Amino acid sequence: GFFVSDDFESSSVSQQPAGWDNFVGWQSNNPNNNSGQAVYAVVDNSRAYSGSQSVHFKGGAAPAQIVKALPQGLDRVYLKAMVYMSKKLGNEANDNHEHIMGVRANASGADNEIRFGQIKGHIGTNEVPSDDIAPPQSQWYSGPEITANDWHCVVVEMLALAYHQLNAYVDGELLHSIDAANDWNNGGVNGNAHWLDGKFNYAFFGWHSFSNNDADVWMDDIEMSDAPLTC
Amino acid sequence: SGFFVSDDFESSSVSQQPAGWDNFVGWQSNNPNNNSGQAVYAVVDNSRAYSGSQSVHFKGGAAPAQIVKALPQGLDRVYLKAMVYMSKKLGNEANDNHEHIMGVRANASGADNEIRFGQIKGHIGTNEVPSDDIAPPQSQWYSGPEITANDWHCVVVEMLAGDLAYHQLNAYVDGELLHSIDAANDWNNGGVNGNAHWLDGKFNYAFFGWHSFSNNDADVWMDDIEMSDAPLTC
Amino acid sequence: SGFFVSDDFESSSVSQQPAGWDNFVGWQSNNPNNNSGQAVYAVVDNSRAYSGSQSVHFKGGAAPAQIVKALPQGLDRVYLKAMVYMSKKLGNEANDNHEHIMGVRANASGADNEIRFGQIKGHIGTNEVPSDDIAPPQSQWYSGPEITANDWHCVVVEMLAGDLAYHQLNAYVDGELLHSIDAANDWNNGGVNGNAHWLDGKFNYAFFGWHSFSNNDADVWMDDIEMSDAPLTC
Ligand SMILES: [Ca+2]
Ligand SMILES: [Ca+2]
Ligand SMILES: [Ca+2]
Repeated sequence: GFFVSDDFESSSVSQQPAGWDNFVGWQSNNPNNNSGQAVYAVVDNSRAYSGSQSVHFKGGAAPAQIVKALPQGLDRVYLKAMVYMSKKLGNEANDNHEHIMGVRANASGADNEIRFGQIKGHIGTNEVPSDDIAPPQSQWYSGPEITANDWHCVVVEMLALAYHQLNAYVDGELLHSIDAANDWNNGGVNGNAHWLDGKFNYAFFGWHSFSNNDADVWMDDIEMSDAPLTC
Repeated sequence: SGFFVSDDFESSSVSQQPAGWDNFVGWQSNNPNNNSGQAVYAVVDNSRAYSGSQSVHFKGGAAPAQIVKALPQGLDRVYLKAMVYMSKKLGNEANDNHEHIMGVRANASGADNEIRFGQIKGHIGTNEVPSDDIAPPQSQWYSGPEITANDWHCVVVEMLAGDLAYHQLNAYVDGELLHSIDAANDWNNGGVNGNAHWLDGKFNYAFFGWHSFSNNDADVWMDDIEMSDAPLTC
Repeated sequence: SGFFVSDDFESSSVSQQPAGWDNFVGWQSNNPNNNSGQAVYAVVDNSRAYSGSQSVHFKGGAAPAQIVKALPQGLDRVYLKAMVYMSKKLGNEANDNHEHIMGVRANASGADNEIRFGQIKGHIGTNEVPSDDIAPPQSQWYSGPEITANDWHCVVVEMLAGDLAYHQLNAYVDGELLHSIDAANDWNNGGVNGNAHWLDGKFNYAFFGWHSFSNNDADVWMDDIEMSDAPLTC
């Protein structure tokens, strides 16, 4: 059923992209989301993958994200974006966690969500409110890199099944998967095998760091769907 | 049940209609003039192949070029599989009407009662006649994944009737699910006129080749064609 | 008094045959040439795992890639368990002859005296050799449940001999019973040439890996393998 795409060609430069809500500076639908602020998510022609327009996120400790509501009753979600980042993800000393993409239950907070990006310097996933992280600690501060300053196609597949799954592809290669309790470091989201329940109300993209890293991220050619996407 | 048939085209004599198949060529069932001296045709070729030295080559367009085989009676499902090499892409194409490489029909005599898999409106997808419904819906037209031109692709179409409340179609290309039907709202124009059991009566013939309703001429080669009432995979 | 062994493959060196296992690779018992440079092999791998960092990877096909462990003498019953990740499915598939992931054999030297669990004629099931009986019966071929490809599945096979009038096999995947033998008529040809005690002599070795008699090459990973004369858990 469900499909949405956005190449950002329809939006006006310097504005919040048409059709999207925001999570900017810790506020849902921050009235003050513009490029004159220090944190923002706006259409740019500064750079793009398709056409002349992409979205530009400037954020850090404070999140800069666009948000879209998802229809009720989804059994799976695929999120796909072309992504260009001022810093790399993965194989990174002294990272706590940082994320570019995810799904959340309630628009008003960042406290109940699945966050895809890196955890402990490996590509991976943080679930809140449990604050579990995957993969487990044997793998931290290593593994594959999403390089800075090049366009990457990122696909996250989330399937909700006896154990809910997540798979994250970059440039076609599978860099991260969750398929059992033991893929979480701290036991598996406090014992919940159906850990994506309640999570599929919103999809979000942009940048949020809990490692105090300020970043510019551009994204383009976003898709979400309840059927497989690929690059 | 247990139905399975395979053809690698290795046994057939070059430049002839593959042995064992009927045709639908130039709008005629078992056209008697199916060779390379016509404008549309379906013949064994040794110039390109996936398996061995031989494939079937289809040249057609607005006029269909197709090989056809009857099915057993009483099938609850059909799987069709082919290695496919196309002179033009399917999918993500401006201003397409619809074009198909593969499908099933009720009556060999015409092309007016069938399920056609290929693209509709420039998205990989499915056309049912005579309702003329198409899927997916308009919000996805002229976009989505491609079956690229000028490369070998494994194509699998799965059509499930049986005891399903809603009949299903799934099309895999090179392992990846590119197109699915599982509810009335997968159709653009309602839902094959309200028929949840939309594959009923359709499983009499299976056909392969090329037929465009966008007036696009094409060369398709196919090889390692398979048909079955149990799953096929690449 | 009982018997329990498990292997999570965490102790073993990557690219080596797992520590403490024998092999049956390329139709040779304890093939000295078992590494990732050969076309067929069974080795510890770190690119994929269920538990920890390590699992065992089999690459094989027509030629078997298996790890083998002796079982103690005197057993009345055997449970095998593996976490299994396959590059192709088992069950519900057109045109299969038979393929197996798991089993027990009477002697290490050969593949000719054994119980083979996997699929038979495209249903999940069991082949006994040398009788070549297969279960379930023909009624059920090319259908039924699947072990899907490209996911981790817990496979438990229970084989009960002992004082049963008719020896039994039960195969669970992810908790669901997918295959059962408890009478002569569960076999297509009436039960291993009239032998009600068809596991007799079979419990000398357990093996795990891949072997196809349908000419399908595959990559399998397995992990958390257990054997026991008592029930096993997922
Ligand atoms: Ca764009
Ligand atoms: Ca051929
Ligand atoms: Ca392990």
